[PDB]
Formats: sequence, structure tokens, C-alpha cells
Amino acid sequence: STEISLEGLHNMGEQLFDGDILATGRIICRERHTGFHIQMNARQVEGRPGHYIVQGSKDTQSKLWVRLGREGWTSPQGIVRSGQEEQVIFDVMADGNQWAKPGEYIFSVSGKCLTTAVAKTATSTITVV
Repeated sequence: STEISLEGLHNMGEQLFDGDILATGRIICRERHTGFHIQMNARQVEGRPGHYIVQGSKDTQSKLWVRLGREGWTSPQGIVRSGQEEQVIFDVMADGNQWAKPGEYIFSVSGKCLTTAVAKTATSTITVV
């Protein structure tokens, strides 16, 4: 009914630029729907849906400022896109220029199909070398 996948770039450098795609995913809905919901399981930037701070896997102090969205997403805690089509593509991007501490960053994203729904989660890891 509802399947979600997320795929990293798979050899990051330390210097990131605004908009740099760090990961890509899709949501598939096979039952009738009017749209898609997507959210990242990460701390959100204050009052700004779609924008997140991802922490390091072993470092705590290592942070990555990142945003969701590709085409037509919007603020309704989570962001939303309309469509009856079977699937959407979405991107996780570097939010402004930044210098990432080396290490590992786990992106974790959950999605719903829009008709009280059940969300599936997908995760991808990036390594800043």
C-alpha cells in the first residue's frame, strides 16, 4: 500500500554548498490518495517546516543543516505535496553553505499517503570523509 525508500550519494567532501543533494528518496502509494506527507526524524529548525539539523552518529557535536523537498511541497511538523500519481521523488539537501565535521550521518525519513494513516520509515547513511 505504502512503501518508502531513501538513497544516499555513496563519498562526501567536508565542504558543502547550498542545495547540494545529499540523499534521494521516493514514496509509492498503491491505494487511492490525494497526496503525500513526508517528515524527517531529526530536530527541526525553529518554526521552519522542511528544515532540519542532523547530528553525527558517534560525535554528537557534528551537525548538518539540511532541507527537504524537490518540487511542490508545502507547510501544513512535516511537509506536504498534492498528487494522485503513484509516486513522488524527494531530496535531502545541504541547507546553506557549511563545513561538515568528518564522520557518519544517518538520514531518517517517514512518509504517509493522504486519503488516521500508517507511516513507513526509510533510512540512509552518509559519510563525510
